[PDB]
Amino acid sequence: GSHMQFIEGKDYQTVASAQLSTNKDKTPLITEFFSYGCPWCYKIDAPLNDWATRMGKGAHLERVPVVFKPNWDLYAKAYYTAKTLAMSDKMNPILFKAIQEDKNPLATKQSMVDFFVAHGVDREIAKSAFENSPTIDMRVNSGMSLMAHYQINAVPAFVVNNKYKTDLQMAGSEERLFEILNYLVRKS
Repeated sequence: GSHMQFIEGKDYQTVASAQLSTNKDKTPLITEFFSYGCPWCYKIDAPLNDWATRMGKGAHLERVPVVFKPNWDLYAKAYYTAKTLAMSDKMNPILFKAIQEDKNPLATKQSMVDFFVAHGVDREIAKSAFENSPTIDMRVNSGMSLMAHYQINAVPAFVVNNKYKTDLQMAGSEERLFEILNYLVRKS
């Protein structure tokens, strides 16, 4: 009578499951591969946060920054640092705006340190994060390895419950993207 209308191969695809250690208070898990440097990541970020808020316990959104372009390595470190400080909800829109709207590339370690300090972060925490943290470097790399495992080569992209992927290109619009994500969080 009625037929499924979330179409595998068009709206989403299945991926090979990665070997994960996911905390169950992070389930259903939505992983967004993104960068501050991506205009499409920027466009959808605030609606995505709103959608995530409206999902409440129905979803746990985790972001994974990617390195595709000059300066994106530092943008990734900025994400990990802000997250560590529990400041990524505050800093995500600030960083997006600086890079995308003010065309401030924040292209040096120094410029990033200063930017973080201007927004209330301790100078040494930010300096040491950018200049001497193998821990943060390893997270940047591990995010990129994950992205490759999922056969993702464009952002924004989403992997839901370590099994289904979608992106704005597949969805075709922000509204369809969130309909797709609402569907996927419930699968398998």
